[PDB]
Amino acid sequence: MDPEEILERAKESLERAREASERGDEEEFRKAAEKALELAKRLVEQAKKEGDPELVLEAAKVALRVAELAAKNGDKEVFKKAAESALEVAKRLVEVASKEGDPELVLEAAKVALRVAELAAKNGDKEVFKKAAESALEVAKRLVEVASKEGDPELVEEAAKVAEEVRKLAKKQGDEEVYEKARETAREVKEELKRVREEKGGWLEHH
Repeated sequence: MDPEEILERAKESLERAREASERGDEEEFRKAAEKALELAKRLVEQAKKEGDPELVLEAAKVALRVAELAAKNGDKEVFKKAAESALEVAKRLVEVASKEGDPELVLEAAKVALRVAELAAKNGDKEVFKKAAESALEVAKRLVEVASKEGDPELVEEAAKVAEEVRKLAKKQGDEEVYEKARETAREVKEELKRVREEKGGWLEHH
C-alpha cells in the first residue's frame, strides 16, 4: 500500500468515527477509531520501509485527531489509547528525524506531545497529561542535541520554548512534579542556548 493511500484510508476511518459519534453509535465509533489508529501505526511502518519521515508526522496527527474526537464524546478508553498512540508515534518520529539530521521534524514531534498534554489538561486526564508533558521535555532535550550539532541556536531556542510551555501548563494543572522537571529542563536548555550562541557569535567575530 502506497503510504498516501494508507493515510487516505486512515482519514476515511476517522470520518466514519465522527459520523458514528454524531449518531450515538458507540460500537461503530469505537471500531472506526480503532481502525484509524491501526492504519496510523501501519503508516509509520511503511514510512520506514520507504524512508519518509514526513509521513510519520502525518500518522501522529491522525492519532491526535482520534484523541480529540474521543475527548469530545467522553470515551476515556479511546482517548487514552489514541493519546498513547500519538506519543508512541512522536517518539518514532524523533528517532527517524534525528538520524537524518532534521531538527525541524524533531520539533514537530515535540509539538505533537504538547498538543496531547493540552488535550489531557482540558479533559482532566492527569495520567495522560504527565506522560505527554514528560515526552515533550524529552523531545526538547533531543532537539537541543540535534540542533547544536547543526550549529542552529534558533532551534535550540525553540526547544526552550517547548519546556517553557510545559512549565506553564503544569503550573495551571497544579502538577508540581512536572513543573519542577520542566523548569530544570528549561534551565539546562537555556544554558546550552547561551553556549551555542556564544560559539557561533564567537566564530562570527573571528571572521
